[PDB]
Amino acid sequence: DIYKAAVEQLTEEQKNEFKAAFDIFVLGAEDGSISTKELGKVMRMLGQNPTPEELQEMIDEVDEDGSGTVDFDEFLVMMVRSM
Amino acid sequence: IYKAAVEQLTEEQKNEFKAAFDIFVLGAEDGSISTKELGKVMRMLGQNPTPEELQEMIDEVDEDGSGTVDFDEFLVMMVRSM
Ligand SMILES: CN1CCN(CCCN2c3ccccc3Sc3ccc(C(F)(F)F)cc32)CC1
Ligand SMILES: CN1CCN(CCCN2c3ccccc3Sc3ccc(C(F)(F)F)cc32)CC1
Ligand SMILES: CN1CCN(CCCN2c3ccccc3Sc3ccc(C(F)(F)F)cc32)CC1
Ligand SMILES: CN1CCN(CCCN2c3ccccc3Sc3ccc(C(F)(F)F)cc32)CC1
Ligand SMILES: [Ca+2]
Ligand SMILES: [Ca+2]
Repeated sequence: DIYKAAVEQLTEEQKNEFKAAFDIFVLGAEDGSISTKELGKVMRMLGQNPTPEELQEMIDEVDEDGSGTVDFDEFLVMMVRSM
Repeated sequence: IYKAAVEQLTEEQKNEFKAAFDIFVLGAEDGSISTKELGKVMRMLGQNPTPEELQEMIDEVDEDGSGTVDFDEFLVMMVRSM
């Protein structure tokens, strides 16, 4: 619940910005959630080269429903975790 | 100030930001991020910054007054956004 705090401190504008980013990363996604596939595309689009294992790691750190995918709520937590 | 946070960054993190930097200037006139490239990157990530806001973002870290972001200033931009 340490990160749950920082997400509640985010303004509606900040959340709307992340939603716009989230919305573009899920294009193609079957269920409308970031899967390792989508995450890998965003990262590579940003010049990174992650492995399947590293991608599953990033997702697992915020996968609170155990879906193996990131939904917008878990995504806001991913951003806040950065720092 | 921020120069301290940049000195803390590992060589691996800098190389990661560098890889991002290199993709953001692909086609840059002077090999640096100008408002054109900065807006391009942000639009791609679903944002819609104004010309005035893009200039502010550059200026906040433009320590040489070129109106563009070189890699050194880019690492500040990454860090400064804390
Ligand atoms: C090998 N291993 C691969 C990944 N890197 C960290 C990448 C962090 N990251 C990042 C950093 C600099 C430039 C581009 C990117 S892409 C990216 C996208 C989302 C996230 C997100 F979701 F977290 F916010 C973090 C990152 C660490 C080492
Ligand atoms: C409090 N506030 C919380 C969020 N952080 C910014 C997180 C953004 N982010 C990130 C996080 C950790 C390490 C590297 C990166 S680069 C990066 C690249 C793309 C995205 C992408 F694609 F998602 F947009 C998000 C991020 C700033 C401070
Ligand atoms: C209207 N005005 C538009 C811009 N927003 C801030 C956007 C911050 N940002 C961001 C946040 C969520 C999703 C995508 C992006 S693109 C982006 C790229 C670089 C930076 C960087 F370099 F700064 F770290 C910050 C951002 C503030 C208000
Ligand atoms: C020390 N460490 C330095 C970097 N910051 C994270 C910067 C990530 N970032 C950012 C910063 C502020 C607000 C929003 C965002 S989203 C975002 C999108 C793209 C990039 C970009 F440019 F890479 F593509 C960088 C960022 C976390 C702490
Ligand atoms: Ca999930
Ligand atoms: Ca400059």
